[PDB]
Amino acid sequence: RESKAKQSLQWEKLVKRSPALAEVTLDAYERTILSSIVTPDEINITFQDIGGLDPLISDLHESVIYPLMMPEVYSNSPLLQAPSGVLLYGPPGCGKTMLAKALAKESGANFISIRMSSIMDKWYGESNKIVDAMFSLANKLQPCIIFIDQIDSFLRERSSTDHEVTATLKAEFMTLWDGLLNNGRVMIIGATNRINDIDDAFLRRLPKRFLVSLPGSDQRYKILSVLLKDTKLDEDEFDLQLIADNTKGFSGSDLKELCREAALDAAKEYIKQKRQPLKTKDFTKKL
Amino acid sequence: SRESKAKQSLQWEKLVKRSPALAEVTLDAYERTILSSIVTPDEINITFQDIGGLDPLISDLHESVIYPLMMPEVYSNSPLLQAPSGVLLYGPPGCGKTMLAKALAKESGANFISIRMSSIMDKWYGESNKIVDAMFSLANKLQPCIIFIDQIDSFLRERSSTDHEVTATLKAEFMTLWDGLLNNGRVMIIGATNRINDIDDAFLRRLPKRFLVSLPGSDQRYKILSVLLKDTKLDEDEFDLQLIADNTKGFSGSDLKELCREAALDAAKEYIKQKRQLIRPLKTKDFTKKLRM
Amino acid sequence: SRESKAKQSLQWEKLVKRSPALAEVTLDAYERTILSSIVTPDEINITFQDIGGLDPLISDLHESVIYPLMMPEVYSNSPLLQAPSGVLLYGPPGCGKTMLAKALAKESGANFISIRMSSIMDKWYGESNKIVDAMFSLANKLQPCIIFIDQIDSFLRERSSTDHEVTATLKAEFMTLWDGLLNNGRVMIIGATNRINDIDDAFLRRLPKRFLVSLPGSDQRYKILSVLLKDTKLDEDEFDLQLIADNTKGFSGSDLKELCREAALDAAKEYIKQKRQLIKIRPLKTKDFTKKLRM
Amino acid sequence: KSRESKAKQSLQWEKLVKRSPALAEVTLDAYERTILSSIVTPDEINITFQDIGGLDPLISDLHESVIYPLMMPEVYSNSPLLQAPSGVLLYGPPGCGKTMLAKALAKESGANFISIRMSSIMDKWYGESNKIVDAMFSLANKLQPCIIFIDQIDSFLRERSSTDHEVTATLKAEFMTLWDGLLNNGRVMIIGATNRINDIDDAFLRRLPKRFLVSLPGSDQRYKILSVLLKDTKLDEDEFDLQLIADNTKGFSGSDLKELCREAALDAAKEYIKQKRQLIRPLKTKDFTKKLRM
Amino acid sequence: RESKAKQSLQWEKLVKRSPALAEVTLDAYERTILSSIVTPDEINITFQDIGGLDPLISDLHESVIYPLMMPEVYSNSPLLQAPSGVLLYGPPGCGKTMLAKALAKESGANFISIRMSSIMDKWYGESNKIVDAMFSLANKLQPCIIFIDQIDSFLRERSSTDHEVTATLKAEFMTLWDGLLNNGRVMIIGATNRINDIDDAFLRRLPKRFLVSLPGSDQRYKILSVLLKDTKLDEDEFDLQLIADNTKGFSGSDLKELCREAALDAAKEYIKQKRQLRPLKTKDFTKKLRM
Amino acid sequence: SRESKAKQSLQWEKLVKRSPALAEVTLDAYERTILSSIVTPDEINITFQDIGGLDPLISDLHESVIYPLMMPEVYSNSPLLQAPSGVLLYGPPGCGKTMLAKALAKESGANFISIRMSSIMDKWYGESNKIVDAMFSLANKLQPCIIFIDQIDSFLRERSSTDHEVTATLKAEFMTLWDGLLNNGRVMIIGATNRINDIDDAFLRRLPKRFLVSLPGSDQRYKILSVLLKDTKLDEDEFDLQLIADNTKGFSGSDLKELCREAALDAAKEYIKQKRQRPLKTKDFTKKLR
Amino acid sequence: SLQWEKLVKRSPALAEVTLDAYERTILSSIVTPDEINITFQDIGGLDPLISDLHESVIYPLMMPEVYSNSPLLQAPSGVLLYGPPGCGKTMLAKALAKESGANFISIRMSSIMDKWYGESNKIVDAMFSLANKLQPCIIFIDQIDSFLRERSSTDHEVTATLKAEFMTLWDGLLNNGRVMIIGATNRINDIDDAFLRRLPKRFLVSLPGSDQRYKILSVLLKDTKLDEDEFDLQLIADNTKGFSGSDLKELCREAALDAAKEYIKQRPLKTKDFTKKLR
Ligand SMILES: [Mg+2]
Ligand SMILES: [Mg+2]
Ligand SMILES: [Mg+2]
Ligand SMILES: [Mg+2]
Ligand SMILES: [Mg+2]
Ligand SMILES: [Mg+2]
Ligand SMILES: [Mg+2]
Repeated sequence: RESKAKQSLQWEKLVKRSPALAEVTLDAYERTILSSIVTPDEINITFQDIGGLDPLISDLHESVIYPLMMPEVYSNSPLLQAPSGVLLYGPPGCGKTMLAKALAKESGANFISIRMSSIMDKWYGESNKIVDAMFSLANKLQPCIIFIDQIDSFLRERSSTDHEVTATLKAEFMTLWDGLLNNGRVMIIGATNRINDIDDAFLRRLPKRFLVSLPGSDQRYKILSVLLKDTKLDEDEFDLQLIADNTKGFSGSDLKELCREAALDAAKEYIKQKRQPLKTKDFTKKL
Repeated sequence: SRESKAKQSLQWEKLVKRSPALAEVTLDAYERTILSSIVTPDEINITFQDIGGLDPLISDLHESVIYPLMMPEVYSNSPLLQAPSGVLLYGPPGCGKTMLAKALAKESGANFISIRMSSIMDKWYGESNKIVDAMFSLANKLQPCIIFIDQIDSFLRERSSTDHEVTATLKAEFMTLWDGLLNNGRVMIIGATNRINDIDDAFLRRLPKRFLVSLPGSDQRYKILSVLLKDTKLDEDEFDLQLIADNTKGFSGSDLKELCREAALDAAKEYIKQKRQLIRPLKTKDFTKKLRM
Repeated sequence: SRESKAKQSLQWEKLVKRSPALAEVTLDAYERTILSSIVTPDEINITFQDIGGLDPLISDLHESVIYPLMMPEVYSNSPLLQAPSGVLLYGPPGCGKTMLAKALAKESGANFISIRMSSIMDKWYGESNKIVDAMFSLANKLQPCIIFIDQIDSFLRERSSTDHEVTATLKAEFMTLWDGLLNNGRVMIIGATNRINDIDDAFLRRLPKRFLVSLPGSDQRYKILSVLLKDTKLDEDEFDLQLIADNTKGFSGSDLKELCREAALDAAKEYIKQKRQLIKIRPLKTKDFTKKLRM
Repeated sequence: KSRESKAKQSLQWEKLVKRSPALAEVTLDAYERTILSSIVTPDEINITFQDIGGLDPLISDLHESVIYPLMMPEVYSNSPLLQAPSGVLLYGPPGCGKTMLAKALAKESGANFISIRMSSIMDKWYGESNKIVDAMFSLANKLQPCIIFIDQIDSFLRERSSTDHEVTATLKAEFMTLWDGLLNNGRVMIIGATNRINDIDDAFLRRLPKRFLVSLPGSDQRYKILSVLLKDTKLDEDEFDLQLIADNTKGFSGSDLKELCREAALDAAKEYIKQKRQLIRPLKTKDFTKKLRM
Repeated sequence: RESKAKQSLQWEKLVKRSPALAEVTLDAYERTILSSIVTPDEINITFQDIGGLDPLISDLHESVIYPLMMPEVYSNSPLLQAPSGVLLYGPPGCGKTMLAKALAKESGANFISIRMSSIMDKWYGESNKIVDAMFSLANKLQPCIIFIDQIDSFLRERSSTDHEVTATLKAEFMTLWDGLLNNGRVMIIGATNRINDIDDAFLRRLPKRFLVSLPGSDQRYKILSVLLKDTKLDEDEFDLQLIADNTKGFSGSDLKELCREAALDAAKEYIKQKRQLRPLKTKDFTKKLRM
Repeated sequence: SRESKAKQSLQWEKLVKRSPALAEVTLDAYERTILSSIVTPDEINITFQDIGGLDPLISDLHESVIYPLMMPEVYSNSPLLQAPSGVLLYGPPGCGKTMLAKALAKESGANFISIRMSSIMDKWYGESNKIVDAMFSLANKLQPCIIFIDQIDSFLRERSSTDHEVTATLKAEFMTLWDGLLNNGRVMIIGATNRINDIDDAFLRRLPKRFLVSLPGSDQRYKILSVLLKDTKLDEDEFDLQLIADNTKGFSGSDLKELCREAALDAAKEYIKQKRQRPLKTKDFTKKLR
Repeated sequence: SLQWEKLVKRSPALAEVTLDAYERTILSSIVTPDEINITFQDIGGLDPLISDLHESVIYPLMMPEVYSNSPLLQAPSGVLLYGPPGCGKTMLAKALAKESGANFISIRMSSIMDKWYGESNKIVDAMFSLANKLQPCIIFIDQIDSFLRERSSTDHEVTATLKAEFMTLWDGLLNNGRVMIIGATNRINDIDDAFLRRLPKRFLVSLPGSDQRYKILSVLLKDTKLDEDEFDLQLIADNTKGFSGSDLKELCREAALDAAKEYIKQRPLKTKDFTKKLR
């Protein structure tokens, strides 16, 4: 019911986006899996809301963005195609999933960001049908990004102690990942917080690795700059550099709460007027 | 079962009565079974002023957590003033972390999902991930939703090689729905634990707001004993709450409740033996008799 | 299984026989599996009169555990006069913790779920958590209920990262259903253990009423010997229970029962020999008892 | 389970039904069926109570305190303290005859015998070993006069510790609960043999009240053991001096004398077997003495 | 794949050796035990390759091998049975595993040369099942010898500090070795240097014990003569008795390297020519000898 | 760790590159994790020509270790011409045992499994014994293999009743696979130690070929100083290496290496200071010599 | 996280290094210059020792471009700072950490020790691996006589195995590039001969001389309440014969405490204040 309504709405948006999908024909499993296709309308974060990752944004535009959306520009050599696998890994909360958000927002390709419940199925045999529907829809709807959120759980360190169904699913993912690279505008992307849990064969299956590490001092400065945008601050009583060097060892999400929570205290009296500027002291008193 | 589905229907009726805007919306089957974990304020008999010794923590849990989530109209002047994505009520066992959850469920006005690990785990293949997806989808549908997972350390434990495939899959699915693509609305994932160090680093990241509900001090023990001894016969002269609070060194709130229960039982055994064969002003001697100093 | 289903049906029939109000209440499958651990008073042959030495402990257990649980009308004048959320019977082995549990299952009118951990733990994923959830739900349905876990130190052991996923989530689910958001009405979890220090701190705080069933004293040993030697001829002038009471230093209650077992066996060494040749009990004197322990 | 295991279970159930006709209506679940492969029928054991020498006071005490109270409850049903013990521990130095007594108990006590081993109890699956122990106790209750035997019981019922595996600690607690908790077993006795009594946990030692110390043999006990081992053998009428060997084998266990008898008889048969290999004799004391150090 | 192939190959070899084994079936754990079966083809050492221990070889035949392998000859008297255990103890290098190789090859017994890696498993209760299947397979291959080299670590003295899996493993080994269920012609052979490290119950489970001690002068001469088989030696300069006398305290390993080091230089002028593209001597051997 | 698996993959690639016939051999998981400890050539920057003062020892090591193992076709004419089951390089520290091990790794051509103790160690029950078993099985598969144990006195320590259960089981498993029933191929276990007496007696007899890398003499110290001062511009007339060698009484090769490091530092200190703003002589060596 | 962030900040090339869990627990003990508040100028009376430590420790290690004329000019495998206790070894290590530019892993015996079997071996292996991944690294052991004790047959198997694998990784096959060991102890004879060989550069931080005591005092009470004319520091240094650096700190603290007695109640420091606190 609601899944069918979401599928129809997503298909209407894709028809409005890509005119080449008017003649595109779909079976039951593919129609089922467009509910995982996300569009840049619901995503509210573009590439400009990420701070401290500007060189990584530059390598992103060089590797994942431009070759996928401008293959004619990157066609001087046959090996200039977009990579089959991109791994946006790093310590948790450093902005990898926001990088995926910005990819969906800015890159013209679709973002088929499935969720593991959608692929996973209780009836034996049907789960492989969901995987091949994923790959076939990704090939047929040509400009797209297969985003596999949390690459660690699926394609984990394989062993005989795991389920037979999950081993067959991993084998099929490897199988259609082999044919994934020869297709032009198709691509699989994973983003995770730990790398040791990734399967070594599947690690080889992602021949492009990104380093979303903990922010540095300059990266902390940029993160605090873009996190406090479109908010009312103060000029002389407030400074960001001392704050950035004070919050050493903090991921951007830890600064997100630090930006958020400390801004309540400076606005508690401001809220108290409706409940019934940011000094440099409010963020620092939260440390 | 039939009784289960009756409980799901009754919870849906209470949710519709609470928010009339929740009508004319549909739920999946998995969302429907997830709805059986909804706890409504009539189920909880614990009030915020039934918690003693945590008044600064009660105030902080109001201003930094409940008010930004409940009324975004006044916090919409700055989009950075929103509610946290997660709240952790950690501390030693005995303090009022779960009672904080009880009062927060009763009188925040937010839809409360008291999920348990039994309702999340399913023996069948891939159902648990669909259950967690349904939980987050229902939290999105009931827009001011709070999802409480008591004893959060077991659910969001550190990922390891010994972890079951379904468990690691469940944890990754929880992370994916918790933050990132297809972001939730006014959805809060509140956890309580007595072992904070057992929580995974990514899951610890997803709980940025952390409330340390530590062991009570002497004044905190006095406040806890005062709120526990409410609605009982006190002594205007012989009772000395300050002496009991001083002598109850290293006593958690549950330890003081048992001391209050044991003292009041001995303070009424003259009455109880009289009624059973068919109260009394409580004293410091009754409390200190069961107290070992 | 057929035998398990028959046991569940018989136990449910006994429960509705004991409490006629539990007829409209229905149960799911997991609660039906939990029902096979219900202990009816007819399954227990041990009364509180069969426990000696622990008479102050028995009286304290009654007035602080059983009467608040079974008579809320008497104790409803104060909100503090309630049964404990948990009771722990800890002490050295053989002193009578399981004896107290049997007398509690027989004497007190509360329905007794003497759950064993084999029925709790399941090899399938998430079944054990559902089993514990059903255990607590059935204890809620049979409103005055006692959930008994003998040797509770293994179930409620100290949590660690070396714990299995199933047992960690099982312990957490037990904590949540014990003292979490929803409140159990008149459910009371009672544990008998020998290693109290093995129990987790949160599980220990969920067992606030702790009973130390320690090793018997000389007067306690005399009381236990008098209880054990009931329905026995004994003697009148030669026998001296007091002398055995002093000589049994460090003897637990089970040590005295075994001591009484072989003492009565040697008293019957002449009578059984006549009876075995076929296919009156000789009066028991403390010469038979003293010859057993080498003091 | 394995096909050979299922065949053994079916054969054991047929043997138990034939021995006790009242067990036909008794039904078992899967776990009790796996326990059924540990049943030791008297035909499996070829060792008699008269094949044990030097333990006649211990054998008599074992009979009148273990076997007759369990196997003859109508004789002892006159006093509540005349019952069989809930468990029996056969302890002592190795080789003195603990397993000999257990084999005699398996053959000619009359109780159904479950010589369970720890490999049949432990399972790599979660909650399976506890169900195995529960089924072991349930099956022992169904075969009402039953003896559950655990050889080398010190490893099974070891002293509990925080370093114990959760499966092992849970297993020990379940064994304790079924051994003596609520819903007491009718006529189930847990007989155990060990040579490390101090390794047994205090609660488990509590559940084994009838302890039999099968100690090292004395001179007369060594004489009796040597006479039993040298039975249906030629020996001698004038040369052999069994008392000299009994005195000279100071500190010898029953197993040490069996090997000494084995080595002495081999030397006595060295000439005869040499003839037989290509295609006995009266044993003398010099055959035992030449292998003996004094 | 390789492990299962080894199990299959050992099973075909055992069926070829004994045709009665074709109709029997094995559990999965017994099949895992099958990979440790040692056939006489693998062993390249016989009883004639061991010198100095001719009385020990004769005793190991008469009291151990023949009662196990010829029960018809020994069945008239019930005391003439094979030992439940055999311990080959002594200082290292004297020929314990030499005798074990000769037992694996010359004696007609199936040989389970089990090691510790194939017994201990990390999963709960597998190791006990591995031991149970080892004894079950030894019973199915009825005249079996289970050889545990360096048995002092396996059957170590039990302590309260022992691991729970290790303690239950040792108890299961004791039960299947000498418990209620008698083992039919199953024999446990252990070689060790530290006999006192073995538990007393395990030591009593090994009744027949052979002390493979340091060689005497005559024993050293015999070992040197066996080691120098298929070697030119000499005719006039060679004096084996002087070498045997001057190798005081030398074990069989110490002579084997002495024979090796004396042969390296003896053929060295032949090797030096061969690398680009002789009879031995007493002085040659005396060069490495320290009198 | 992904780096560890990549290191095993690189070691395997270099192994099949060195030996083309090493292609159809399949490895278990434990053999694959032992494969990370392979020390291929050109991972070692030290040859036999870089070791001074050990020419008789190097020649004896060659003729008794390398050629009987690497070239069995020459030695097949006599059964006593086999390689030793083990080799022990013992002596006081700093005399060049690990130098000889590095030269064995680089120059012999044998596959070199220089396992450390942490590779063998495992917290899980039974895995360490499986690690040793797979190490020996892999050395059998890489048929002319040399397993090197640096600081062998701790791995093969004297067995005792106070030894840990896992370590005692490990040492017994190592002893069984070293010399028990199933004979190894062209597998040699070379070990270096400072305390030979700390090695167990059976582990010592499993190392029959013992090489004593003792403290250098006068001529040995002269050769060590000459090979240490190679590609270094010494003084043409003021230098006297024999005087330095005689003055370095009781000096190991590492002790001479530090003295050479000390003497070359303050010699070029003027050059280095001028760099940030040399004819090395005997007086610089005797400045740090007493 | 803090230490890894500082190591990334000091050199961006360290971000590309992939690490393991044991390497992360080693990263739990890498000491960064922000925690150190004491410089090389704080050490007095050891100017030739400081210059020798510079020219033979830090310049050969941190700037091998100007030390690449010969391979003989490389940094030593280890340095042992040994002498009378309380003489300046700890500040020598701390100032080397501050003014070296090298990552100063200061790890103790307690942090190496692990509960499970063989995990300490992997801790030591990942310590040396982490020092190898970030090449200009210094591993600091404090009181190395406790850790690198002389090997004995009575040693526990865990600690003997740890010491032997430390010797293997320190100077063994696959030699460590740019990995440096700083040793501080007061009992040089308690260290094993092989470990002592692994620290071939030795510094005698002995009891200060008269001029050394004068320099230590002059650095110690710099910018203090020192007298304009009535302070005979030479006489004080002569009186404190055979006084450790830690004794001079106690001497200066004791004299300043009595000199600030009027200030506590509310440049008066003189020779007699120092004289009354010495014999
Ligand atoms: Mg994410
Ligand atoms: Mg009990
Ligand atoms: Mg709680
Ligand atoms: Mg026995
Ligand atoms: Mg070395
Ligand atoms: Mg051997
Ligand atoms: Mg220091």
